[PDB]
This record gives sequence, C-alpha cells and structure tokens, in this order.
Amino acid sequence: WWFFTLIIISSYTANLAAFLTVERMESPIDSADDLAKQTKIEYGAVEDGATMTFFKKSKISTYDKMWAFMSSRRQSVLVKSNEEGIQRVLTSDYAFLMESTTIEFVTQ
Amino acid sequence: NGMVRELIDHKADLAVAPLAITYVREKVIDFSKPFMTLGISILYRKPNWWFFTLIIISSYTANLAAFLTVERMESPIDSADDLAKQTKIEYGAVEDGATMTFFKKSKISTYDKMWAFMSSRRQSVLVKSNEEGIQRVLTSDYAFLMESTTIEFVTQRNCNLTQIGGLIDSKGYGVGTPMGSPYRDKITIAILQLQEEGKLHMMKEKWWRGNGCP
Amino acid sequence: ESPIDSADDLAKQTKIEYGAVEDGATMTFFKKSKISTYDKMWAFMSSRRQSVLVKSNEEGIQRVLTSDYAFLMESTTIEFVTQRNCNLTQIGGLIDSKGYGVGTPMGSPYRDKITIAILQLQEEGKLHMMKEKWWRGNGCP
Ligand SMILES: *[C@@H]1O[C@H](CO)[C@@H](O)[C@H](O)[C@H]1NC(C)=O
Ligand SMILES: *[C@@H]1O[C@H](CO)[C@@H](O)[C@H](O)[C@H]1NC(C)=O
Ligand SMILES: *[C@@H]1O[C@H](CO)[C@@H](O)[C@H](O)[C@H]1NC(C)=O
Ligand SMILES: N[C@@H](CCC(=O)O)C(=O)O
Ligand SMILES: N[C@@H](CCC(=O)O)C(=O)O
Ligand SMILES: N[C@@H](CCC(=O)O)C(=O)O
Repeated sequence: WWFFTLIIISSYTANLAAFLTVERMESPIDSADDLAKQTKIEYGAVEDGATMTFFKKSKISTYDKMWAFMSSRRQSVLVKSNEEGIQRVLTSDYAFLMESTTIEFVTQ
Repeated sequence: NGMVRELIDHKADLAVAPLAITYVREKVIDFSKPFMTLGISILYRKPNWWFFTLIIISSYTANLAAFLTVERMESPIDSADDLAKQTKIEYGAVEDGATMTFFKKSKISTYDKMWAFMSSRRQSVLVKSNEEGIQRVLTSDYAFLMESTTIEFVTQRNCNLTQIGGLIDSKGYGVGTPMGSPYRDKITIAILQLQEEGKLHMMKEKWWRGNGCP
Repeated sequence: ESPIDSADDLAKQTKIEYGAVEDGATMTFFKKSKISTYDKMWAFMSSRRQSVLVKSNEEGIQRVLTSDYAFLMESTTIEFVTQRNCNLTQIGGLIDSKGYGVGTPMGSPYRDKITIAILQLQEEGKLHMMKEKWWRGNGCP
C-alpha cells in the first residue's frame, strides 16, 4: 500500500508541475506589441485628440492594427475625457492610451 | 452572386431575406433600414533494487508531467483569440457570405490571422451554407462563424452546441431594393410601424422558441 | 515541437527554405496570388531567387534529399517520388486545385477534337488504366 502512496504523489507532482509551468509562461500586457495582438483587453483614447489622430494616420503595422480595433469598436472604446478613461480602466479590462505626463498624475 | 446579383439586374424588386448590412452591399444596392440586429460569433460545440524502481517512478512522473502540461497549455475556446492561435480546430464560415467578406477586408490583427487560416484552407473549412455549417460542427471538430440569429435558434434546438465568444461585429438584417428605390422608404416607415405595435418581437417567440436546455 | 505540417506552418520559418520549378505553373501562382499566407512565401523565394528556384523537378528531388528544403511540386508527381523514394513525404494538402491539359495555340481548330477525344478516353476507362501503369512505383509504405 506504500507503493500505492508512491504513485498518487507522482500524479500530484505531475499535476503541480503542469500548473506551475503554465502560470510561468504567462506574461502580462507589457508593451504595445504585447497589446496589439489580444482583442480581449480593449483599447481606447480620447475621442478627437492627438493620440486618436496619431493612430489613424500612422503607417506602423503595430499601430495600424491597433486603430482597426478602435475603429471597429468605435462607440464603446473611444471615451470622451481623460476622466472616463480612468473610470474604464478601474472597471473591466481596458488599456487606456494617455499622454506620458498625465500618467504620473494618475499613477501617483 | 446570389441575392445582390439579381437585385442589380432588377430581378426580384423585393428581396426579403437574411440580407445583412455590409459596406460593399450598400454601394451597389441601397437596401433598406434593417428590421433586426446582427452580430457574427462562433458556434463551437458545447463539450461532453530500491534504485531500480526509483528510476521507473521518476520516468512515469516526468511523462505524466509533460502530458498534463501541454494539455493545460492547450486553451479551451472562449474567444476568437485562442480560436485563432490554435490550428487544431479547423474553423470556417459561409463561403461567399457577408461573414467571409468581413474577415477578408478587415485589417485588425486577430481576424486577419483568422483569414490567413481560412484562405490557406479555402477548399476544406469553407461551407456552402449554414446547414453545411451545422453538420460539420456536430460531426467533426469545427467552430462555425454563423451570424447572430442563427446562433440562438440552433442552440435552443441542439443542446450539444453553445455560443462561444461575444459579438465579433455589429450589423443588422436589411431588405434588398434594386439600386435604391423610392419604394424603399415606404418599407422603412412600415417597419417602424410594425415594430412599434410589437408584432416584430411577437413573431420572435413564435418562430425561434426552441425551448432550450438549462 | 511540431514538424513542418502545412504551408502556414511553412510560411513562418525562414530556415527551411522553399522552392519551385522556375517558370512553371507553381512559380506563377505564388507570384500572382493575393492570399497573405502565399504572398509571404513568394517574398522568400523572390529574395533568395538564384538559389531556391531550381530548374527541373529532378533538381528539386536532389535538394530535398540534401539540406533543409521543402520543394513545391504538383500533387501527382509527389506520388511518383513518394513511392519510388521512401525518404520523402507529402506534407500538407492541396494548396490549389489545378488540372493538366493538352495545350493548343490560341483559337486552334484541333482543340474541340482533343476534348471529345479525352471525354471518350476516360469513359472507355483508359485514363485510369494508363494511370496505374506508371504510378506503381514498387508500392513502398
Ligand atoms: C464527447 O467526447 C468524445 C471524445 O472524448 C467526442 O468524440 C464526442 O464528440 C463528445 N460528445 C459530443 C456531444 O461532442
Ligand atoms: C445531441 O445530444 C443528444 C443527447 O442530448 C444525442 O443523443 C445526440 O446524438 C447529439 N447529437 C450530435 C452529437 O450530433
Ligand atoms: C533513402 O532511402 C533509401 C531507401 O529506403 C535508404 O536505403 C537510405 O538509407 C535513405 N537515406 C539516404 C541518406 O540515402
Ligand atoms: N494631449 C492630448 C490629449 C490626451 C491624449 O489623447 O492622450 C491632445 O492634445 O490631444
Ligand atoms: N446573413 C449572411 C448569411 C448567413 C451567414 O453567413 O452567417 C449573408 O447575408 O450572407
Ligand atoms: N505542372 C507544372 C510544373 C511542376 C510544378 O511547378 O510543380 C507546370 O505546368 O508548370
């Protein structure tokens, strides 16, 4: 019966090695190219701003694919303030596209 | 080829049918303001000597470690994303439909990755219509990109099925008029009257009504 | 690790190099296709032009049997080679359905008399009979 305990710990170790592996391949959303592929975590900018205009008029293949997601989801991802951008990140999965300085107001 | 080809040839002055809003469908015929909403989604299936034995239990451990890892590494489909990153499922849509028209002429990253899979496999993963779409899901491993109102009707009927993922896009069902008729606007005021009296959503539970499975 | 199964599995890697018969129907198809999987395959063969486009089907056999190379034949001449030589296999499936045809000049008067001579030739059952006289390459599993 001690040999039967020797097998049930091996399947427990194999189950534990399976779960510890898959959570250590997982990289969170670091960069824009890490953010350009996934369509779950949705994007957004201030509607009629310098950031919205830049993604519309860029030729970079990473940034042109990001514009196609925001143009398709138009009425729900382009909020109209920087304030509603804070509300939608604090709620469900959303990566808002601010300028660099107004980050450090919010991230402090 | 099909509906709109007959409409621009001025055959069948009305079309009434599942004609959907697509920008290329609006350029050659001005078909009417829609009666019911639309969104493409996936219709994948709802699922179902002490050292000598020491090497053996370490051999069975690592092989069971790897087998459960790759299985856990394999993702269950709950989106169009993981459906696009997995070439084991051989997903497709209606050939020459508004669905494949959408995945072709869109430039978003994941759906262009879905069109790269379907264009390599134009012979196999494409179907003739939704009936060929339903049967290839139920028999083989497949995930079909039918539009919205055919999704809930078949999932009420076939409880082996489910809807995977939300609305990929948003459309409606219009009515085809040849090139843009003055009779089109008579229909537009009419549909606003027919939905106001509720008979739109009264015939709703008359014809879908497939009793579901909780 | 998955080996090179399909063309989309073969479209990404630039180590395992590609190749077709230079000035053939397969080389012309990849040049004049709009599929994003097949257009990226043409950019690799156009860039490596003087080394990947061999000029025969015979040198295509030599370059697969040597270093890492995935040659792009038609579907039938696979089964001559993948039964004469059991070191080579058909990875993938049919990329595009084509058809061999007796070529006559433009507006040739003989074209309508070859077509009837072919549609009689398979109803007599000899396009299948002449088939299994040359494709029986020893039956190598
Ligand atoms: C149940 O699982 C088997 C394989 O385990 C599969 O072949 C079958 O299709 C599943 N049942 C349904 C209704 O999909
Ligand atoms: C659907 O499910 C029923 C039982 O719920 C089963 O008898 C039938 O074979 C299934 N149809 C399929 C898998 O096509
Ligand atoms: C090729 O196939 C032949 C016939 O089976 C075999 O003898 C040979 O070892 C294979 N490999 C090489 C490098 O020739
Ligand atoms: N500073 C930006 C607005 C903020 C943003 O779009 O990130 C502008 O001038 O449009
Ligand atoms: N509504 C589609 C047909 C159904 C589908 O492709 O999902 C069309 O107009 O082509
Ligand atoms: N049958 C082809 C040649 C072989 C190939 O290119 O695969 C042709 O007519 O060009």
